[PDB]
Amino acid sequence: MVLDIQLFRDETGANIIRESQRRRFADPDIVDAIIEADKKWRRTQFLTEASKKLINICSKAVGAKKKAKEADGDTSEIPPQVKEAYENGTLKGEQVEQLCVLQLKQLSKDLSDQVAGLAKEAQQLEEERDKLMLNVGNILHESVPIAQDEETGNTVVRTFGNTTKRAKLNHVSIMERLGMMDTSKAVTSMAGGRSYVLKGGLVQLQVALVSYSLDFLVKRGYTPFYPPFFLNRDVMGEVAQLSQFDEELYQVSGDKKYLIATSEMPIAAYHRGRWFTELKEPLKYAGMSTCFRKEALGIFRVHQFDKIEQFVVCSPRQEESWRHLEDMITTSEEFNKSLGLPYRVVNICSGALNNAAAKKYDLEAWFPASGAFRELVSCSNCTDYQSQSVNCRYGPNLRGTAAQNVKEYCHMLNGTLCAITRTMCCICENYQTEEGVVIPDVLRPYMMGIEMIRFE
Amino acid sequence: MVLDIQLFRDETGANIIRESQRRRFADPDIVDAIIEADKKWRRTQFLTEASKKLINICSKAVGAKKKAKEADGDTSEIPPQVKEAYENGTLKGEQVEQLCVLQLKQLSKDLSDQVAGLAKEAQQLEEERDKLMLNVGNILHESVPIAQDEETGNTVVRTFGNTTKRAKLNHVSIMERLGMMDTSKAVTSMAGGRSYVLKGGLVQLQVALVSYSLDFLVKRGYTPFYPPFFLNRDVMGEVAQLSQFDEELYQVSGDKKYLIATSEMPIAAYHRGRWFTELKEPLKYAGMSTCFRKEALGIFRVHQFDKIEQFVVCSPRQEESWRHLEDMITTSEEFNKSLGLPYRVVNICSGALNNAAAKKYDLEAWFPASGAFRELVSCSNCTDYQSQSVNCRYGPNLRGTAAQNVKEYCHMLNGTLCAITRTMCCICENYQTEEGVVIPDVLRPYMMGIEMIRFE
Ligand SMILES: N[C@@H](CO)C(=O)NS(=O)(=O)OC[C@H]1O[C@@H](n2ccc(=O)[nH]c2=O)[C@H](O)[C@@H]1O
Ligand SMILES: N[C@@H](CO)C(=O)NS(=O)(=O)OC[C@H]1O[C@@H](n2ccc(=O)[nH]c2=O)[C@H](O)[C@@H]1O
Ligand code: NA
Ligand code: NA
Ligand code: NA
Ligand code: NA
Ligand code: NA
Ligand code: NA
Repeated sequence: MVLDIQLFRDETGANIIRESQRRRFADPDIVDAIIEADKKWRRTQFLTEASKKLINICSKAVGAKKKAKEADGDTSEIPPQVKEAYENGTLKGEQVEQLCVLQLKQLSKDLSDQVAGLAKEAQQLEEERDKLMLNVGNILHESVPIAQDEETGNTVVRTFGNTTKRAKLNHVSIMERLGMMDTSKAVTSMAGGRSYVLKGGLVQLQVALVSYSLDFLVKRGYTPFYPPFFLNRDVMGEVAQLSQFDEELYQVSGDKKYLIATSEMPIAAYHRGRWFTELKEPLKYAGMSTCFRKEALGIFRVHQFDKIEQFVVCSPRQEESWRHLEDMITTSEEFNKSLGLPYRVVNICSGALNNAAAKKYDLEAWFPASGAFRELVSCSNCTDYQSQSVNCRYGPNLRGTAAQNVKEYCHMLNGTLCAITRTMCCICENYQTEEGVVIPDVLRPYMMGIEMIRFE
Repeated sequence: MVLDIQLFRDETGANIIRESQRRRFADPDIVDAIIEADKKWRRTQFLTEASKKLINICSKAVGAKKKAKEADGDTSEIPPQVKEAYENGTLKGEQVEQLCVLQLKQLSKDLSDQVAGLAKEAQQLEEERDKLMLNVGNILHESVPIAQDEETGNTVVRTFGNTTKRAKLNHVSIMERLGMMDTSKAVTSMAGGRSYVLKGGLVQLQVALVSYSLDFLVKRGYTPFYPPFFLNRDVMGEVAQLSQFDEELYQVSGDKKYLIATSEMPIAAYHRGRWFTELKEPLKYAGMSTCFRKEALGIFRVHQFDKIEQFVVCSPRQEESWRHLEDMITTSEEFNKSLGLPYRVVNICSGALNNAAAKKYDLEAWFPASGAFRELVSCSNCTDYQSQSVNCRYGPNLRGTAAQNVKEYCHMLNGTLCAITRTMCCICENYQTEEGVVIPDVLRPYMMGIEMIRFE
């Protein structure tokens, strides 16, 4: 599954999607292409269901005739009118019951052949529909700025700290002068481009950030979550876009798997096929993992890095996920304030939002030596978009419930707490002195009380 | 290069290798096969050097003749005695100068062809020699127990704590009752077999162990080392046996790379092509990485796990590596004594040692509910075996040093400090109560002062 079809089949729902597509500067016609694919698919299902019923009628009629010792019949030849009728889904059981045993057996095989053919048609139509659904964005929140370009379109909502201060050395220069980061040929000749070795104080800092970040979420009611770093192709497909396979994900062999780009992928996949009847309290996870990105100076943008993630699974009702989004961006803000890092928070414009996000806040920290705001955090409300793909249902789940006009799904949200390597770059720029890098106060107990890491 | 040929060319050295092969239940005839392949290889090189000098004689003679405006000559035909002479490495420079310009040009091409043919023979002999060298074990330490079967052949060196202690639930049962470990279909259907999810308190313990282990080694003079988790095929080949590519290493694609099975792999590979004139102080690295093993209940043996590694690069002189091996197993012992885990230390028998190890100590912790000693640590002295493969030289170069006749290489050792998931399994068995798992005292400051993680 990619998206639930229910909204597309409703006139009001289809218009809500079309409007969201226009507001995202995306194609509204994708909604119409999905409805048409679904109409063709529903036709194969109608015929399959009708023909499965007629196969059971054939079997029961043969059984009745064999019991009554009725002669098997003159021929197995099916009347062309009968063939035309089951191909059009109009063949009545009363007409099937007029056939002899020989014809009922032939018809049962003919109907089974039709079902096999229709299943192949339905598979091709599901593939077409699913490909179209991948280009459908989540329904935008009403507060999303309407713009195509990030540069002009994003809205700065909040700022913190001294965002105009300048510093001498950038993170690359500082990490070089510490003697604690090696990105030379000694590393790239063994591990490929953009690979690195961290040593000494920088490793102590990395661990101090992992542990401080995890404790920071534990204190706020998140459950630590350590995932597998591998996902199979099928499962990865449910939590990643097609474009992520070609540009971002490494393939692992030795049954093909993919390395995770963030703990958001295995945490969302962990809820696949789940059904929470009620979520009086939301599910809050503190994901901890290495992240691997194909990405198709220094350690600002690398293939391998640690990240502490906020992940929330909540009720889809009473706009609760919107309250969680505000709490999650606030947590990322509080975290950066605790490190004494200046920043701004931006509300991402409609044209720049990834398909799963109904709204996204980025926290961009100030890099005083680089002289720029740089993204450290992304916090998104994915509402029920990922839940439809992984099939994570919500609501009453009782015996006797029929094909419900409205299937409810959980809401899911994800947000960076700390992308470790990039935070270390930001810390190095903001805490540099002539002697080295001052360790932010809150991190000192997490790294043996060390107050500064010195230039070599 | 697999091994340096120098020890095989020495009669005493070759006898030392043959004896070590017999004492390891390996083939001593491999030594004689290598000597023979090297004898044929030296013949190709003698002939290559002779013909290279002869090519220069051709170039100089053609040069001198054209400067003296001498005519080309009557023929390009090479006298049969000239061809026989260069094919046997007996062609004299005086016999070459007697040839005309046309013959000298023909001879230079013929000698170039012979050099190309000799290079193909030399490469095939290098491949044979290297394939044989792969079945040559490191020279055994004289204290290694002589036996084939690890089950009965290892020698118990030391024991600590109550190694007969019994406990109620095993690590799998404990981790399940905690509600903090998931190895069910919810994980295996998304990440493959032997994959897992850790939650809550067990993640806090996982981080507490990583941080305590790193500080433990920092306090003992080790430099933290965070590596790339990928290595290219060429480089991985220098730090892994061919059996490891088949049975242990995952392949990564997106040049083809391999996931590291241990930080020992990238740390050793980091010293490739290096040369240390002296190591008055050794190089000590505290490796920190996730480890990935194909392995072709619970989290005792899984594909993905964290490990803190001890890695030492030292002088090959005065058996200094042997003092380091003692310090390294003592460091692992002191670590498990600080955690209060009972164990035994074993000296691994000759037949069970991997080819790189001259000697190996395993620390096998006592699992009181499982009722067994289980390997938590391996400490190996690889002497110069890995340094020959990665070309990590030591001391003076041969040329211009009358007293230097041997190519010296650094000594390398590696030893587990803490294999995090297996240590958590051990702590769970040893620290269980009716209410949960008591946190070892040393780890409490590393996990928010938590005294116990409670059953669900
Ligand atoms: N699961 C969600 C929320 O964390 C997610 O992954 N969003 S993200 O923006 O793709 O990634 C989350 C964060 O990861 C960091 N990052 C990215 C690439 C890189 O090379 N190094 C980094 O440090 C960036 O700071 C970014 O804001
Ligand atoms: N570099 C050296 C020394 O650390 C090395 O890797 N040796 S080892 O024995 O292969 O591995 C080192 C240690 O890794 C652990 N391990 C292994 C496999 C697994 O599935 N889970 C584990 O926890 C075992 O306890 C073992 O003693
Ligand atoms: Na810069
Ligand atoms: Na982002
Ligand atoms: Na005892
Ligand atoms: Na057991
Ligand atoms: Na071992
Ligand atoms: Na010499």
